[PDB]
Amino acid sequence: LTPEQIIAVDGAHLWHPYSSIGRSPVVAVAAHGAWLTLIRDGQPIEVLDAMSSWWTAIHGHGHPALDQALTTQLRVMNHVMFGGLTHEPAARLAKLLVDITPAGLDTVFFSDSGSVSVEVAAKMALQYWRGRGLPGKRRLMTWRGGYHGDTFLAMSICDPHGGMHSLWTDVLAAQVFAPQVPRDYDPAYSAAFEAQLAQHAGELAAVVVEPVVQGAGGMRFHDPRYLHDLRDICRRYEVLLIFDEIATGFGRTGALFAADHAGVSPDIMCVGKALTGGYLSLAATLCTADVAHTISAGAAGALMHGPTFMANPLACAVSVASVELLLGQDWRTRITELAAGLTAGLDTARALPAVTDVRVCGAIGVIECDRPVDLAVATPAALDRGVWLRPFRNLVYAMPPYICTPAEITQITSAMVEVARLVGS
Amino acid sequence: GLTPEQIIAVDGAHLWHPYSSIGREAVSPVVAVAAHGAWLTLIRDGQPIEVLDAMSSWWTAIHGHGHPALDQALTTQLRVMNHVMFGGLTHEPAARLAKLLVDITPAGLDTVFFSDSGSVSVEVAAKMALQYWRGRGLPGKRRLMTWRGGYHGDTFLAMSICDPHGGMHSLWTDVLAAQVFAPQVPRDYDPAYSAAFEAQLAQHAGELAAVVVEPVVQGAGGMRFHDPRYLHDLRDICRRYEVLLIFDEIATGFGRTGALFAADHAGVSPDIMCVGKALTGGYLSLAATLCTADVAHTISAGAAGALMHGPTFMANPLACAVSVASVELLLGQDWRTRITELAAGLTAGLDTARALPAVTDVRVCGAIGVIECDRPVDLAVATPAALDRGVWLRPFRNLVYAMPPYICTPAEITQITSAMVEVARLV
Ligand SMILES: *Cc1c(COP(=O)(O)O)cnc(C)c1O
Ligand SMILES: *Cc1c(COP(=O)(O)O)cnc(C)c1O
Ligand SMILES: NCc1nc2ccccc2s1
Repeated sequence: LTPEQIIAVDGAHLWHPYSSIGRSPVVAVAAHGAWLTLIRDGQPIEVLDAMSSWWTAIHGHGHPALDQALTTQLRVMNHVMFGGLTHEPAARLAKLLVDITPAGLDTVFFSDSGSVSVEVAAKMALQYWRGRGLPGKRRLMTWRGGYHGDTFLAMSICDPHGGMHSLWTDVLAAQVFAPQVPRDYDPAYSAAFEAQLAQHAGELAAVVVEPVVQGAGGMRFHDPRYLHDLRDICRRYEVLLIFDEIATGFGRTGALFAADHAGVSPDIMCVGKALTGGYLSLAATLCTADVAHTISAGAAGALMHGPTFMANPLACAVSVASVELLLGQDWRTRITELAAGLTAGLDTARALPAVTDVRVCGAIGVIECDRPVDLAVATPAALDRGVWLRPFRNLVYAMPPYICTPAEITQITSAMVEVARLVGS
Repeated sequence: GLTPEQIIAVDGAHLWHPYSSIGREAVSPVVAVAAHGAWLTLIRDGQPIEVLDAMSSWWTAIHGHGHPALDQALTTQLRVMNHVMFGGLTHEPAARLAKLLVDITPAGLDTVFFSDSGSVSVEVAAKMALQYWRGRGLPGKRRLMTWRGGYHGDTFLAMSICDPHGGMHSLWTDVLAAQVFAPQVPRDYDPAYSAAFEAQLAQHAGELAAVVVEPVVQGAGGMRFHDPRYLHDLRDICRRYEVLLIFDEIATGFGRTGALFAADHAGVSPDIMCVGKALTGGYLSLAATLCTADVAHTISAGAAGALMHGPTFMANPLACAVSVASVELLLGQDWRTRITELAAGLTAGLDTARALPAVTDVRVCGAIGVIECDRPVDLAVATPAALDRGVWLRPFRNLVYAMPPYICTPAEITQITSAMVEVARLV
């Protein structure tokens, strides 16, 4: 198919994310390193993938180590059913994940998507308390501003009013919501969180939050000390603590996992997105040995979940390579350099008339605007400057590949600033 | 690098397996070290042995493992574009696959929403159904109806329409959505069943967004078959009472039942359809939800607006590329004759099990063969028996069954069925 034919087929037959049908996408034809080749007005152009393809492509596209890991595994074994069989890619990846995640997370359940890994975490929490003979502990608690995926359970802990799933609240499980967690640390907030949790403790299976950075809900940051408070509160009231690190994992916030900013270990943890270096869909839910054993010794005797492509050897093999590539370099210095480049590059946006905030956390850079960003203006403005940016809500933001040179980061931040300037034009 | 012993050690300490425990699995998993064609290489007592993948790795591996055409499609795409976000961008693999799927699926399904697994595609189908009726100003139409014996995945909405026994709905009391269940659809066609289904649906019609069923073959819920004519009845009932019809063809798709899609046995088109498992030829996780023009434009014209779903790895170029190759490989051969031959081989091979003491039924539909026994099948006994005969079988409950790769030779089908018959004999 030509780009023209792709556009025609796409218009007729393809549903895009968070969209309606019939009420235009840009053709992508190649991706290498930090760069995409897109078709604009019939001609190929090279643009920086400032979004890392929705936060996945941390080593960029077509990395030789990841490519070879995939082709090596493809030669041996593409996939076998994980029911009754095991294999080396799953074992290598599970061993890696247990060793690099917060202390105490000793078991690994692979699934094929982030939303599913969140449902698995919830199922773990619910089955845990059923195993303890306390089936009334079945509700979830979170704070506002959150996002945890698009399946119906995950939707139930999305922000009820400003969240993308707000229109569904009347058919979702009704969960417990604390107010928006502030950026700066305020002990009054933690005290109020505890007071609210206290009156629901007997019906709460778990607290579920995104640690440090809330992503799709508004790119909001909060002080890591809140996580210390959450761990304490959950410990004292016997509520499981679940961290959704599907966006924050694998170095993105400047720590390997955002939980590490607070030295906190949850009872259950979800990871995904950057897990495979953006090659293939894979996610994982980890839990402590205590949780696993309590589920396993329960009247159920088994965690009742088992995706068809569970622990897919191809996805596991590229994930192993991606994690090893990350760990085998000085990733912390790399991220610190990125963060410094984002900070320096976005500083001039603070003075722009339409800009209300500029904030950076590791390899996350955000310009918050005073109005929703119009993609019809933003997209060509960024493409004109050789950068693929995808704003949402009132945010112009970047989550660049870790392989971006300082010059490339400067190019990215320059485009972001010019998009923000156009917002107030 | 890891030896098989080190793999077992890591696995026992750190890996969850499907529907299992940590620490008290009666049987340790077996180490798989290679797969090629219809054959797996497994480690038995330290020795690598080649055994037939009689299960097609849970319905997925219809062209066998490491098929050259599929390997090639994957590596070709890998060299140009591994993955880009589907938010704001599109690409040739997505377009090629979408075009293929709309052309070969039942008439009227012309829009495709890609996702990353079967369970998610079922959730997307339910969301479509619910949002559809919201778009018609009937938000009370929010429940689902199905018949017993079904399986539709493991996420919480998918669980709510799984058979209340199979999905152990006593453990999840009040947790799951309360859906409407009709009785187990029988194997043989009985118009009384359909009339009863209709009467039950009628009393719930103002509450119901959709009927969701597996057409012709109910897989994980019990490998049960039913007459295609029931689907004709469902289509009619749904039309007259204004309830959408959703077919979950995640297990039945791409030729498995002897038709390209099981719906084709009845010549009916659902409003929404889910596909998966064999979509990628068993290389990578991919699924899709298709709907009619009416469904898509009613959702899109609703005040609610956009369908708020968007998997991060939606329409992944690698998975789409291999799927295109898998579908073209299927369509480029006389697949109908291939399946008919497989069915003949299964029927011939399983015939002798019918007289076995423990066996209550033997049934075959396309490339699916089932021996139903009168008691649960012991894995600790059945697995070495099968392996001794060069076959990887995975019984569940009282069922010894197989869904072999379409590339299996007559000799391989003879080997598989003989292994099944022997497992039944040992029961
Ligand atoms: C296997 C299956 C599913 C779920 O697919 P996963 O990829 O395991 O989530 C759903 N419906 C049917 C009919 C299936 O056979
Ligand atoms: C991306 C993401 C998920 C899962 O989304 P998918 O669309 O299923 O990949 C869940 N939680 C958070 C915090 C995420 O960023
Ligand atoms: N479901 C995966 C994602 N969903 C979103 C939503 C808004 C911004 C980024 C993302 S990534």
